[PDB]
Amino acid sequence: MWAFPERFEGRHVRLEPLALAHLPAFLRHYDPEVYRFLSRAPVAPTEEALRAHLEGLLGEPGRVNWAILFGKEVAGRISVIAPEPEHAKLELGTMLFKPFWGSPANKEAKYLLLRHAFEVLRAERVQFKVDLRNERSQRALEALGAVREGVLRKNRRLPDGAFRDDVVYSVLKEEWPGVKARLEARLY
Amino acid sequence: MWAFPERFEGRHVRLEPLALAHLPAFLRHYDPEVYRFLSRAPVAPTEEALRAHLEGLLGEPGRVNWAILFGKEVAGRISVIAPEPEHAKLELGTMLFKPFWGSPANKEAKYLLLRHAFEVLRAERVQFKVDLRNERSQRALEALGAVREGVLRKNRRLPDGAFRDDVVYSVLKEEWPGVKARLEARLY
Repeated sequence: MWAFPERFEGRHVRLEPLALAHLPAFLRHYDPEVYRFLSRAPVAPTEEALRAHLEGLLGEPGRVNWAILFGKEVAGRISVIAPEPEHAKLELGTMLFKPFWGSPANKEAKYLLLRHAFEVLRAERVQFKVDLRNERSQRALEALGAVREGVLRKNRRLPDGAFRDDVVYSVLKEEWPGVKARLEARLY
Repeated sequence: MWAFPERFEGRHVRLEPLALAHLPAFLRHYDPEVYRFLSRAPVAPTEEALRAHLEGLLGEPGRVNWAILFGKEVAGRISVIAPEPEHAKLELGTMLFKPFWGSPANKEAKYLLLRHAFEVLRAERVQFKVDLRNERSQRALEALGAVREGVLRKNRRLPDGAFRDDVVYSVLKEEWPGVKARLEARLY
């Protein structure tokens, strides 16, 4: 099993261990539109539900959550999914509030981990899964350098009961020099 | 709940719990061209290597194996991988000895589990992961009814360090009626 840093630093945002202390943020920054294109959505528009949300995220083995901090506020959060050492691969899922879409808070969130994955963890693959209904993340990831392999029809189930069409993305190791390159010039 | 019978009677082949006693068959038709583009492949043409191979299949987390009996003799084997009743989906891995390629055995072998999944298990998804290099199996799933969703670049690492490009195929619950008619045609 690999080791993931607790806190990160950049020029726009800084990551840190996602704890229940950031609960108040998710409370005020609540919107049924932000939690409708994710594999895991809250139970109800209440503190009790949102509280159990973070508890579950920090519950599933292998996943390490982080709180995206765009300065003094909380843009959102990001974590790693299905960390597979033997296969030298992993997954990354970003989630930023509506009032934070378009800001580099999402660009660095990935950049920070992508750098720790390939350069440090010596990863060979980093896939991303976004709902086919959410063109937002799609436009972003595709404008990030990731390759849109395809879409897994009804790959997973939605918190509401329906089925989700996960669009699989990915960034090979030899593709890092490019992605990182464009980002350093896209952010810095 | 989800369950997999031990017997599957067919007009061509019959499936049964893949036991270790079915070893004399694999060692009888061991061909490098078979276990070439497969995640599961012995280390050498010996009864000792195959022994650690069979046990590996029957000892995989929630994986059921079956022996494709074609004409009072083993023609190959089929199994269900990643049985995830949660999202109502599952994978199907198949393989047959070279001296058997061209027989309805392979087609019917899947047909039995395909219907038992959609009709019985009321499944919603059934994906098939084949090697990008293994073009033979690819064209085989084309006539079956599987849809080409995409190819996972270096999804998994082979026991030799070589990365494999697993191609993703699948059949929706609404596509069964069509696929079933595609099999019963050549099979019957």
